[PDB]
Amino acid sequence: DYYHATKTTIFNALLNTIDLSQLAQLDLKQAGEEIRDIVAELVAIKNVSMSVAEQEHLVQDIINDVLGYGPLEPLLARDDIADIMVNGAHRVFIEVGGKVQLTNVRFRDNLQLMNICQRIVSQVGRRVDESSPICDARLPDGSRVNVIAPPLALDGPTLTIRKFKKDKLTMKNLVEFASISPEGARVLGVIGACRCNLVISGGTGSGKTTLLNTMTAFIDPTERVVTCEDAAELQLQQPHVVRLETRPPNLEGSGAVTMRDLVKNCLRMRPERIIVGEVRGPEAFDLLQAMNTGHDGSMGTLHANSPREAISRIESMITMGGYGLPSKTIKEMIVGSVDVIIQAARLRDGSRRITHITEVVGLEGDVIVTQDLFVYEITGEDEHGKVVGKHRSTGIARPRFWDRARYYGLERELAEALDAAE
Amino acid sequence: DYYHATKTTIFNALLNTIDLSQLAQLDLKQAGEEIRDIVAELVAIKNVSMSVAEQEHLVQDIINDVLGYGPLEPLLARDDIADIMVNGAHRVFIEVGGKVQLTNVRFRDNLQLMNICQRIVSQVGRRVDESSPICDARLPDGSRVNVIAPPLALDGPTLTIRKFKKDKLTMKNLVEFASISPEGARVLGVIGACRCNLVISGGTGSGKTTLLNTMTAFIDPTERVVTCEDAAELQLQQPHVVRLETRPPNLEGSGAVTMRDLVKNCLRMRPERIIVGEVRGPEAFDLLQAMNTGHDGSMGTLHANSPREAISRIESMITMGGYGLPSKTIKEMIVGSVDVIIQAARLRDGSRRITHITEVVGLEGDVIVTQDLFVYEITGEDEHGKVVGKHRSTGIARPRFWDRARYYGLERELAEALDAAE
Amino acid sequence: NLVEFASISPEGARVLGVIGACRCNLVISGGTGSGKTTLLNTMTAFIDPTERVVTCEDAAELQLQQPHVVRLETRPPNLEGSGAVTMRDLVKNCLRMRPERIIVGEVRGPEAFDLLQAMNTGHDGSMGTLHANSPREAISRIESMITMGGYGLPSKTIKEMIVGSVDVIIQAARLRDGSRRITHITEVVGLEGDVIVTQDLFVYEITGEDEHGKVVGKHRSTGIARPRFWDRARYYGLERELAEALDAAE
Ligand SMILES: Nc1ncnc2c1ncn2[C@@H]1O[C@H](COP(=O)(O)OP(=O)(O)OP(=O)(O)O)[C@@H](O)[C@H]1O
Ligand SMILES: Nc1ncnc2c1ncn2[C@@H]1O[C@H](COP(=O)(O)OP(=O)(O)O)[C@@H](O)[C@H]1O
Ligand SMILES: Nc1ncnc2c1ncn2[C@@H]1O[C@H](COP(=O)(O)OP(=O)(O)O)[C@@H](O)[C@H]1O
Ligand SMILES: [Mg+2]
Ligand SMILES: [Mg+2]
Ligand SMILES: [Mg+2]
Repeated sequence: DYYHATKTTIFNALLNTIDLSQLAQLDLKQAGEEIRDIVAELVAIKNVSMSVAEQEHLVQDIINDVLGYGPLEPLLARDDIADIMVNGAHRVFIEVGGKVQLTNVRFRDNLQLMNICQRIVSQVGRRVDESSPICDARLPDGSRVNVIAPPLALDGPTLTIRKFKKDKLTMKNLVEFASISPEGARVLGVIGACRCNLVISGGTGSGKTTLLNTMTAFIDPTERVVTCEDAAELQLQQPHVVRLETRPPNLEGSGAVTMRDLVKNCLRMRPERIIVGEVRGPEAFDLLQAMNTGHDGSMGTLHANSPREAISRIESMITMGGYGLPSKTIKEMIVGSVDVIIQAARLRDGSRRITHITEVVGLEGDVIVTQDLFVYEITGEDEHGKVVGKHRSTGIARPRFWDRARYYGLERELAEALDAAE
Repeated sequence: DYYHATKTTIFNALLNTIDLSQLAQLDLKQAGEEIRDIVAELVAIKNVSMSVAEQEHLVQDIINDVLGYGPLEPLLARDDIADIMVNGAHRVFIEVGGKVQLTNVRFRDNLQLMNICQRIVSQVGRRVDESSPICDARLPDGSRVNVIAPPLALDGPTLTIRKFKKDKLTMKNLVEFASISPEGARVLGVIGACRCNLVISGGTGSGKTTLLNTMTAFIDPTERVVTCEDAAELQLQQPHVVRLETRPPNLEGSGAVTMRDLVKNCLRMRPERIIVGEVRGPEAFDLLQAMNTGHDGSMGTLHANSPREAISRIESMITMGGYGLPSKTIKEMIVGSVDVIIQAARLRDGSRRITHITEVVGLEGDVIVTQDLFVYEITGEDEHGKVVGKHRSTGIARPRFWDRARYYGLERELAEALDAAE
Repeated sequence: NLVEFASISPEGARVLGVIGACRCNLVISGGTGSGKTTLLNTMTAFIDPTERVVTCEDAAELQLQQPHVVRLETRPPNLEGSGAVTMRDLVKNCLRMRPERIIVGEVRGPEAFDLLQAMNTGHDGSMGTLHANSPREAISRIESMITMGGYGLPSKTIKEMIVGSVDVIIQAARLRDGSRRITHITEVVGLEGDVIVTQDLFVYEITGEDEHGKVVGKHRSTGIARPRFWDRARYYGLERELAEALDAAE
């Protein structure tokens, strides 16, 4: 259509007609209004039979390309979308109703896509380029974006976006999805109420954050919880909750406040619980402190595929913190601090389930001893292809945290659930 | 030679007529359009007897030396040659028909060759010199260039070009070469379509990558595929494929993006199948994770002579990377993740055979149990062939992956091929 | 010349030729001055001329006869501690030059690991020189070097890798009277636990000294009918020579 040619011609000229440094210092509406005059002037020269609505659409497209996120803006806005995949300048896919399908949109050039990705990542403050070719981030709106640079992606820089979900799941939803048997839900309720230190371990996309949210839903409302995340993904209904959020290095690369700083400050604002949005770095150390140095009941979420692996990664993180503690000391601290290690994993069929509810019970010489209260045994593959399994207790009638249950009167509930779940 | 002598005489005058640095000052991508006239106009400026037929060849050679890649040009241009290899200004070998062969072509001097290689690599943007004698790059043409500088290669500058084979063997070709019997071909087809996890073991140059490509040929077009190759070798026809390639560490030991660093990201961009060009280290772990963390149907390739060798080697690779997982856990992960292992070997006769198609069923005593389905049996040795060509199905009705085959509706072909294998 | 100096019996020479042609991952071992470099050069003289061989030598010593050899030499940290192209980097690059055999001049440290990978990952027929007094001591040194590489490799993993990659070890020693002899031709046979089991196809046995003080000894075979690498010989049709040599040794 003549509209596309007119837009291309106007763009090829307005670049040298409007100074970028002037619009760069204005909000989206201000920049669009300023560029409206430039678009009108361009239309005046070599004018075409374009309607006012066509001019407005062209101005919106110019704003999206120069300042927005290019041909994605029409799609990103749409709510029907679940995921957006690009994997090349000339191809873009969308997930609708659980089915991926091609789209009619595309970028002018893979360099346009590259700079669009750079803009999107910069919105979080990270950098993607030939020296830093891979960038994963979670946007403030909550959607996740992963981009990879040409030096690795032979087909040009590749981009993927997964849009933030409006509604979170609750323990009832997990029970109905069979991610955890109802007795497992009861035991989780006991563990959450009884202020047992929690490390929800899992793998990528394995539902860790959802478990953390559902568990924190069990906290006594009176307690002063201090959420601490890299992004605003936790929603707590408790009345007294303080939500923090780290800030990464920006521009020159200063003003950053890492998770460790936030936790170390949390220690000095008398929080009943600390709920770390995710543990990746030395903060684990400062988190493990205040799991036992008061603030009992703090929770964290961690990326590991097995409770043994989770403990190993905690030890590795603490060691990398530079505190130079002996490995024996680190193991002792872990044993003394961590009480429960829930593990959420995704199975072959794609469903997500809580494979282990492990409980750290002691340190034997060199190895931490872990006794599992709930374990998920996979029977096999159903007729329909969906993996099928059953949760079962280990028969423990008095887990380590039993004492804490006695503190809150939940001893009977725990005893009932433990034996009834087998 | 008369032609070479005349060309050298003409070039001696041309270099003065058009300064050597003059072309560099001009746009090298289009400066040749000028020098071509200089040689064309008043051809034989030295008044050297020649003919138009030979004059055209002389002018083309002069242009190639001045602008092109000199004597290397036909080699690159010709399609018959897969690999070019230069050990110095004197000796240059090519690869054709699967065999190496010396060639009559040679360069005038080491400085000429060094300039040629510097130009060829710089076209990608990298630089090779005494400061950085080593150099590795991938050209836009789909080729890999490795260059070593004289300060290291005592014989002189060393160069190796590995071109991307345009035509990969189709499955019909493999059937024709008796590599796999038609029943084996159908079993492979069902396995590929049935979204079974593959590990294509093979011997040195036993055709692993070609087998992997012909296997990918079976993927449903709608499924997202994220190809992660050490070196671009695969060629997929699916509409929705994504190609990734690692980067070796710079000579300073920086900028490296190892395989695991790629597959870990592959986990995060919603793939349907992850395909690893060659699993050769701790990256295997991550792949196996993605093998069972959903994404079922991923296919990686490994170097080994027997399926048992391949699986033991995979355990070894997993235990690297400092992950420190128990061997029992590694075996459990492997049995739960991998489904089918295919072993292909190059026989003494010079041909290649898909020697094994086997299935993993479990440990049954901490020793992974491999149940072969298709075996290549050598009834004996031909006096001059030493090859028989017998592919036999072990029977074994209802292989472990039978249920998935039924789910996808390929049960008919699986039964028809596994049975009536001969 | 080596046969003339009785350093190896003709049967030993034939077995060595079999190993060289049969693409067995060799590791020449021997004390300093044992001529191990000379032995390595002679062994390379047996490689098939078509095969492409890349020579990564810390200092130029080898002189191959084949027509398709690429010679490489390391660099010291000339640039004030920088610019050091260590042997390990050279081998890592050689892995990307599609060579048939990688002939390391001498293995002194981390470069061993990658070399082993070369043997395990396609480049069969690779060779190398190691400074050692006994084949077992040589294997221990190789494991130690791999560990020194800094890779977080459990000792069991390194032992298994050595088992699966190496195929032959040749021991060359300078004897008391200043002569050179080849003492052992062993073949790593597997990891049967926490220790690497080893076979010995060819051995040298001393008996005493002559009237002039010269040590007296002779070579013999262990009678192993089929060495581990026997299958490789089948690949290149070297069964007959291997059997004949291992049988005629005694
Ligand atoms: N048990 C479950 N059943 C069904 N859907 C689930 C279940 N658990 C999680 N989900 C869905 O899967 C996604 C879970 O993502 P979640 O935020 O938990 O990931 P994460 O572990 O925080 O991720 P990452 O490790 O990549 O940062 C959401 O879409 C959630 O709706
Ligand atoms: N089954 C086969 N029969 C005949 N030739 C084959 C077969 N498989 C591979 N080849 C040839 O061997 C060459 C190497 O194959 P490829 O798999 O790319 O390397 P590698 O064997 O090292 O993985 C290819 O160019 C191909 O033509
Ligand atoms: N079998 C042998 N008999 C006699 N002299 C030998 C023998 N092997 C090596 N030499 C002599 O030893 C010298 C150095 O040996 P060399 O290969 O440098 O050992 P290394 O590599 O351990 O230093 C050579 O110059 C050679 O003349
Ligand atoms: Mg999360
Ligand atoms: Mg290959
Ligand atoms: Mg020496």
